[PDB]
Amino acid sequence: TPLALVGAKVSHIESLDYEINENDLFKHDWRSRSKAQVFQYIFLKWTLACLVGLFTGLIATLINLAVENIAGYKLLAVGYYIAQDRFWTGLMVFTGANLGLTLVATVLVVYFAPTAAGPGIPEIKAYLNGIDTPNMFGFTTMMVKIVGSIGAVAAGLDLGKEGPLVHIGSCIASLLGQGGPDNHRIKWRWLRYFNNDRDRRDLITCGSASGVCAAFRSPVGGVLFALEEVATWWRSALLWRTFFSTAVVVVVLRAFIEICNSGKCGLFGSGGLIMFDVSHVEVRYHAADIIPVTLIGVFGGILGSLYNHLLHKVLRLYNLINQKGKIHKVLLSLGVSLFTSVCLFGLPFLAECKPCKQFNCPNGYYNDLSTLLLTTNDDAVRNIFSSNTPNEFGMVSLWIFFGLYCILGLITFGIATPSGLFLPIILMGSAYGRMLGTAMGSYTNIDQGLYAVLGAASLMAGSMRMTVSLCVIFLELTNNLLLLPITMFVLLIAKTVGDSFNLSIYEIILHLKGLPFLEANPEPWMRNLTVGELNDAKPPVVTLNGVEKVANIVDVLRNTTHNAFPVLDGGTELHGLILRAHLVKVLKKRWFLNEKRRTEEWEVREKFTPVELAEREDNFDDVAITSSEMQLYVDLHPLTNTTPYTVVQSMSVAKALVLFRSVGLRHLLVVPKIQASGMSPVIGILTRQDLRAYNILQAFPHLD
Amino acid sequence: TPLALVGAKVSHIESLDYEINENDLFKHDWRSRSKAQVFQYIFLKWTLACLVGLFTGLIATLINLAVENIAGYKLLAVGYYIAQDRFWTGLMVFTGANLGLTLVATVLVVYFAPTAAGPGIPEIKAYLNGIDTPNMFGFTTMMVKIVGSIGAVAAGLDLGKEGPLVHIGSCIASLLGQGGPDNHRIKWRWLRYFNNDRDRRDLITCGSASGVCAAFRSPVGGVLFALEEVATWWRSALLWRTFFSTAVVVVVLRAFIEICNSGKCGLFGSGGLIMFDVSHVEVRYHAADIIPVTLIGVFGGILGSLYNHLLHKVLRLYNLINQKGKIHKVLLSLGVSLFTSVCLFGLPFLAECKPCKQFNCPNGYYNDLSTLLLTTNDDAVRNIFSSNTPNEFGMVSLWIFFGLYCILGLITFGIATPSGLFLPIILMGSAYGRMLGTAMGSYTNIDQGLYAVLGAASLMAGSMRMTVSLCVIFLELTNNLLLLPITMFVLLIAKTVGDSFNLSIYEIILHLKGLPFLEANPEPWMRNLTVGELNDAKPPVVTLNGVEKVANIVDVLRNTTHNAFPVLDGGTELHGLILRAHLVKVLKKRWFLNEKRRTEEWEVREKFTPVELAEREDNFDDVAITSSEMQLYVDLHPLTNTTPYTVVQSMSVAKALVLFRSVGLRHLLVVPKIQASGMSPVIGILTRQDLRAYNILQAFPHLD
Ligand SMILES: CCCCCCCC(=O)OC[C@H](COP(=O)(O)O[C@@H]1[C@H](O)[C@H](O)[C@@H](OP(=O)(O)O)[C@H](OP(=O)(O)O)[C@H]1O)OC(=O)CCCCCCC
Ligand SMILES: CCCCCCCC(=O)OC[C@H](COP(=O)(O)O[C@@H]1[C@H](O)[C@H](O)[C@@H](OP(=O)(O)O)[C@H](OP(=O)(O)O)[C@H]1O)OC(=O)CCCCCCC
Ligand SMILES: Nc1ncnc2c1ncn2[C@@H]1O[C@H](COP(=O)(O)OP(=O)(O)OP(=O)(O)O)[C@@H](O)[C@H]1O
Ligand SMILES: Nc1ncnc2c1ncn2[C@@H]1O[C@H](COP(=O)(O)OP(=O)(O)OP(=O)(O)O)[C@@H](O)[C@H]1O
Ligand SMILES: [Cl-]
Ligand SMILES: [Cl-]
Ligand SMILES: [Cl-]
Ligand SMILES: [Cl-]
Ligand SMILES: [Cl-]
Ligand SMILES: [Cl-]
Ligand SMILES: [Mg+2]
Ligand SMILES: [Mg+2]
Repeated sequence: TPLALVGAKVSHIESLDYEINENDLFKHDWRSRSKAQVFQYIFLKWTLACLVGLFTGLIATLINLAVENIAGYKLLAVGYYIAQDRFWTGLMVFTGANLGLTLVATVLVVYFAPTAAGPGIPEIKAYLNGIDTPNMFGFTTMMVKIVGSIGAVAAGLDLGKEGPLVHIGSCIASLLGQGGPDNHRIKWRWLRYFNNDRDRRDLITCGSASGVCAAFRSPVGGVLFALEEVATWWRSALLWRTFFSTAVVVVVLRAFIEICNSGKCGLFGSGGLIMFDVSHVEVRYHAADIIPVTLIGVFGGILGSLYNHLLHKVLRLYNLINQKGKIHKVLLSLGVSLFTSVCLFGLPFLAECKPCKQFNCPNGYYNDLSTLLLTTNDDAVRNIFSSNTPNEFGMVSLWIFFGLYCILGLITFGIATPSGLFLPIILMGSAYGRMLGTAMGSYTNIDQGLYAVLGAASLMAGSMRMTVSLCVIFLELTNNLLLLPITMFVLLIAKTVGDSFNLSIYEIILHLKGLPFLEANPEPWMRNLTVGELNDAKPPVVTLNGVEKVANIVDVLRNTTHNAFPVLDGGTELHGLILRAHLVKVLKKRWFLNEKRRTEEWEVREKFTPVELAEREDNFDDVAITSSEMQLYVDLHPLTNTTPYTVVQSMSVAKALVLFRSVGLRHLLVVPKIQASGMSPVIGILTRQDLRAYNILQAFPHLD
Repeated sequence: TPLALVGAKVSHIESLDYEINENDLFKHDWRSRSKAQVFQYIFLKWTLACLVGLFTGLIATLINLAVENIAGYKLLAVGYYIAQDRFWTGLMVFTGANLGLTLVATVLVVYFAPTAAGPGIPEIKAYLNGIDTPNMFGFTTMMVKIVGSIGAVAAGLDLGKEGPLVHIGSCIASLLGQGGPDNHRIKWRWLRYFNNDRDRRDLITCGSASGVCAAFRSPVGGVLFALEEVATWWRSALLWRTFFSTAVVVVVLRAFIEICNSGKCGLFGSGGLIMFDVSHVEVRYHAADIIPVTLIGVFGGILGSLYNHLLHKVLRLYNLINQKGKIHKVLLSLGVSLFTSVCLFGLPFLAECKPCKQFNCPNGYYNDLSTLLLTTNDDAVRNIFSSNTPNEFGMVSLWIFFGLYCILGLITFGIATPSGLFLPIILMGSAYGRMLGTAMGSYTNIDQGLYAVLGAASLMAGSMRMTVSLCVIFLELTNNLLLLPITMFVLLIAKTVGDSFNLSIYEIILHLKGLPFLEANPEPWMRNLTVGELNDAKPPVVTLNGVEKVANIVDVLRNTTHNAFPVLDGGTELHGLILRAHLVKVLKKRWFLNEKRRTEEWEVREKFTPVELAEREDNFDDVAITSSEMQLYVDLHPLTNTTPYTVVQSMSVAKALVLFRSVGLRHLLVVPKIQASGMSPVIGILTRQDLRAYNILQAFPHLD
């Protein structure tokens, strides 16, 4: 089924073309170019990687600067009325401003760019696997994701800018490889080297890693994020261009931190999670700390699996509300923001007052819950992470904080709004961490702010099951490399306890959206099934001849939806594989022949250049062919990929899947091993759909 | 040619078996085991990864503790005679002790374990590529590498323990997967899961990464070292076991630093390069520092390429001296240690005395050259790296230090001794760094110890061309994550200038040794040559039948050196591929048949278990078959790999090499695309030798 979910939009799903056509007409290998053209490609490779890091760091500062200025002046308006002891007018100002900011973010998503809803990371993970996710990296998708995240984080919703920044950096990288938006591209001739799926995969890998770095000021952990979780294929040359892009981001981030520390960015200059200045120094290896630190890792895998189980149920319910229309998506976002505003305002009435933010109880008494609930989310993280504050938060007020963001983490992820998953899990993980550090009390020497850092890392390993990128991200946030063995100890337990119950949250969202992700290892029942038994449960192969009539090319373009056709002669010779995108091009160019001649090498080079062969902005329904041209002939030999990858009929599905994913294929031919004369030289085409364990188990149900 | 160099030993070279036989008789997939046996394999996977990190960290402390105790008391004996103003007796004590320590290290190498010479990193890089390097991970190779490194670093030679520790950790991992030495293995039944080349590749990857971590106390940079440089194949599950092993190493290293800081390890307790306690704090971005920092990167690529050019010439000369016999290897090591001792002692006589180590000039005057030359190498690094010492070393004495270790770096690498390449390059790189920082003088605010750190990183990127692992190694040495953009700036220039002249030093050593390393990308002339043209320049394929006579099996075992044979019938059916190691097993078991029957499924399971099918300690010359058994029959069907990877005759050599390296193959069948009856179903076998650009360019010379 070529139908899946992209963002919040049901769409048509194809695959990407990573395979190289080795004909010199196409010029797919950059090593076959001139010596001057290689230096142009190398210089533009490293200029694009610098501009990706420069623009991701510049946009992340502007999102950081606008959110705390909108939410900073919004709390002054609510603070203006609570000083006059008017709590009922301060509630409506707080709820009304949060409803208007959520309305701006959610109307831009549903009515202008529905793929800008969510974090966008499970669709970049699908795109770098080879799945052509449409409307993902446009210019209007990026602008809605930027403005819809400023309106959502400043509205006090339980979400972060951490997730959307990974998609913004991937959108910047895709727009720089084309020369701008899709109908406003500059036609600079040097940009023709990047009009292929092999180079767009390299660009979006640097762009998604710059967004992880812009979210956490972590230039090493951003490269380890894309290497471990997001990207499928990797080499050491891509590893060094990616690491260059993330170091430009921390140059831009640290240069604008020095400016916004000198008070010239306003009175709300000093930003959020990247402005984290608490290093936990001289952690003391006391032997009685084995019991609480192991319980941090055990509770992170238990709560991380329970959060994955309940979010999988909430997102199934939200898919029913989303299919009721576009006005039902807007009411779901405003209903969450209404419930969030009355719970972030009404719940500090139930807290206790500790003796000397003053809220609802007179002077000499400050509210420990209004410190966390009535602030921004990135400032509430730094209060729980704070060191040398041994009993700043009571045990009762931390249970209310933990129980609220357990509820707000479930209902905010999935609304038609640019959402995130890092900051809801950090807020939920730091709450039970400092609860377990306060409950130990005097029987431990680990700081209670360090228990909150270890708790936020454990809930993220229990939910997302990434571990080596999470270690370096939490080491570059705290700026303490001596915290590695105690951080890696709780990521070990939380991933182990978490993997024993269910899958990661990114495998669940990829399964809910129906995106055909190809996993690295085959199932053990795939080794007992062969490729030739898989071709008997599917219709026969639609092939073309080497010199083909125009009416046969038009017939396979109207009556089928396949994108590759084997090229035969009709003993008979298998020439290779021609794509659908090249069959439309010869019908649009009208490179037609009178007789059944096979042309020469100079005939195709007058009609086609390597630039127009790489373009994909063609459509078959605009091509009008009369019956005078339906009897002519097209020579398909200069446009056929004459070296496709093949398997034999007795090859297993397990080893064909390993070949399909290691090389990065879209189509895999099946040739006969029977070796007889008068045989068809191709008996199957395998695609991504045929080699998925979800689809094989429905046409062969007796294998599980 | 199956002849190459392994360490300092000419040896026979085969490849490793990574491909899975999907017959259930072999049990190669661990997912097809019982649920109890999977938990035994998972527990023993993570126990072995903990024991690799525990034993690599324990051995690295003992090498650190023994070297500075031997060299510490040796300098007290030389210091005893220079206080009596007897410099001629202090010279003979210094030269005599250094000659005796070099003699112990070099006799153990030439006469007991000749593969323990050098760093061992270019042979682990070859082993993880699929090349079966013999005598590399034995128990007596590890013990010679441990003792031969204590005797060599304490003898004042220009080499480090950094390189040999990568080979020691790989030897620990290989011995733990077998249960001890090769003739002293414990027969614990749970260790049968690790008797394959897929699991030895995972073990040695963690062991080589623990050795990089034990050398630099860098648990992140050790994982990035194996990922970028050493290992060929990588997945995210191996990435998390490797990162667990390196964090056990820094637990053991930091626990024995706290003990050897309290004076209980002796008066020479505080060790070397892992005892580096100079963080360079508040680096100030002054705009006049663009000119000296760019010159640090430009000189690192120029001197790094010139060092690669001259070491390639010195190692060619040393191969002529090594082939003159075993006593010529011992004299080359003693001649280098004689030249090193008289230059580390005689050269501080030429230096100037700066006013108040006192050497050769009276009180009120200390020698700035005796501080660097007459100490250990790891203590001379910390003096140049030292901060807030603005003019401790004169310009004249630093030219003598730089010019000496340019000479000593060339002649010490290659002697029959466990050598290294990190510490000669760090000493050479920190010398010109502090020369360029002293020459700027007052016109810069970057510390001159930070110029030495940036110079040592630039010469290592100009020579070894690794960049992302070198960044994190130098960030975890200095313990300063804010030094990333200025460190990555000079690694960018030095790798760029270095790559414009020649190759890295590990590609040169791999080429000098003749090891058949398979590179990731094919050459552009490989796309114009097909696989079927490659099979016409080689002898025809030696095949066997499915039920084969014993005399035919003995004939291909005596008259050929091939390790796989296609299994046919003789229209005719291609069954698959049988290995040479399984043909020796049925001749040793004498599973012989009277008639030409094909056996059943229960007949082979009485003769062979999955444990004895995985063992490789068999030899054909001990197998004695009389002429009464030469007319019998062997059923080769239950031992044949029935799903091998195949290509067609019209596939190019470029795309066959990509399939060969992505999957990890040893043999690749070539099937006909001609599709005729009465044809042989196999027309070629491709191996690692056939797909090498060095070998294709000699049988097809008109392609370059
Ligand atoms: C301060 C800014 C510093 C940035 C500049 C830093 C530029 C820099 O660091 O790269 C150096 C450049 C290599 O560029 P780059 O690493 O991107 O190119 C890779 C390199 O060519 C590998 O050798 C290839 O692998 P292989 O051999 O086929 O196996 C790999 O092919 P593939 O794996 O992708 O298929 C290539 O991608 O080499 C030069 O000397 C060009 C001098 C012109 C440089 C002009 C740069 C403007
Ligand atoms: C403090 C010490 C902490 C160390 C313990 C930390 C142990 C730990 O962290 O791993 C958890 C373990 C996974 O073990 P591990 O990651 O090594 O195994 C990989 C995992 O199974 C992947 O799912 C596989 O990929 P895929 O699915 O096929 O695609 C991969 O196969 P392959 O790619 O290799 O072919 C496997 O290698 O999962 C459990 O719940 C077992 C509970 C028993 C654990 C008992 C451990 C003693
Ligand atoms: N040329 C062809 N002739 C016959 N069947 C085909 C052909 N190409 C693909 N198929 C089969 O049709 C089914 C649907 O595939 P689809 O038409 O989506 O191919 P595709 O669009 O080329 O593949 P993808 O969607 O991965 O790009 C698949 O199971 C595939 O095996
Ligand atoms: N069964 C076979 N029949 C004929 N030729 C073969 C066979 N196997 C390998 N060859 C060819 O013989 C040449 C030498 O190969 P060699 O005998 O070293 O194979 P091998 O030992 O199996 O391979 P490797 O050394 O990579 O393990 C190679 O070019 C290869 O293509
Ligand atoms: Cl998403
Ligand atoms: Cl987020
Ligand atoms: Cl996410
Ligand atoms: Cl070596
Ligand atoms: Cl070394
Ligand atoms: Cl080395
Ligand atoms: Mg399709
Ligand atoms: Mg061989």
